[PDB]
Amino acid sequence: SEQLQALLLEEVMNSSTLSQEVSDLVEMIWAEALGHLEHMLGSPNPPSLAKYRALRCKIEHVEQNTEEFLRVRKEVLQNHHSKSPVDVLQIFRVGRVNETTEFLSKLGNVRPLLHGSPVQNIVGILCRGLLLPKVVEDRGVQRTDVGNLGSGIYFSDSLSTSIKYSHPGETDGTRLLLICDVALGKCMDLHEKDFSLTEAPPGYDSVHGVSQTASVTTDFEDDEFVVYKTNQVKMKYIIKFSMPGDQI
Ligand SMILES: NC(=O)C1=CN([C@@H]2O[C@H](COP(=O)(O)OP(=O)(O)OC[C@H]3O[C@@H](n4cnc5c(N)ncnc54)[C@H](O)[C@@H]3O)[C@@H](O)[C@H]2O)C=CC1
Repeated sequence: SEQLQALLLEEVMNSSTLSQEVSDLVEMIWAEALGHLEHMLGSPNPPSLAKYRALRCKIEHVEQNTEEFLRVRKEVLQNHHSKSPVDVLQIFRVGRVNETTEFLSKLGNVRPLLHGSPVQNIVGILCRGLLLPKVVEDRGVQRTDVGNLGSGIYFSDSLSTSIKYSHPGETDGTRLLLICDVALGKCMDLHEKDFSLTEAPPGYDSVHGVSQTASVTTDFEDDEFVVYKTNQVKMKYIIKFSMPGDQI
């Protein structure tokens, strides 16, 4: 029978929908989340198509010599005011199933921004999107429960800032940050902390903590961009990078 032969070929055609670089990434962030849960509680290579399908998130490797790679690499490094050595390893286009249709692009002032996260959050971030934190209300609100601009989703325009939240993973020591389209809308500039915010001030859609300078002192070392609605955010790229300062 040739119906037998046709189904084995269809298996091959299904498996190849996952590239090698994306399959590697899926296993690493999956290894990192499992390794982290295991550690909380004590205790080439075949395709990991089941793990990738469970992310419900499309991931395409962008090749190191293409126009897209060199441009997006450039944009990531554009505001690296630390001048600390960074090796942009890999770049991935990312697409969540519902993110593209719920995005509030019509607010205007859409900017691409950086969001750093530890590696063990990445599987959850790809499956669910960036989520709002839970607001504290039954006990006193503490500064370990709240960003310095309240209960929102935090971005920066600077790779120097993102490096403070993209910690090296225990698996392979590399760092991940996200590049997101953020619908900033009417963006209010702030020079002082405000832990109590749960939405942008009246008439504004987002908030900007202005980074301190010699002329203008502020409460913010870094530039922070904060939105308070998950649909003001659309993930676009995953960036894998490393820092040699990190070795030895
Ligand atoms: N996160 C950043 O890249 C930046 C953070 N900041 C600074 O950091 C503070 C806020 O730190 P954050 O870690 O951003 O916020 P946070 O203290 O509210 O922590 C929430 C964490 O949950 C993660 N997360 C969000 N949705 C998730 C999901 N669906 N699954 C799994 N994990 C998910 C985020 O990556 C984030 O690290 C601010 O006070 C400011 O000083 C400001 C600029 C950029």
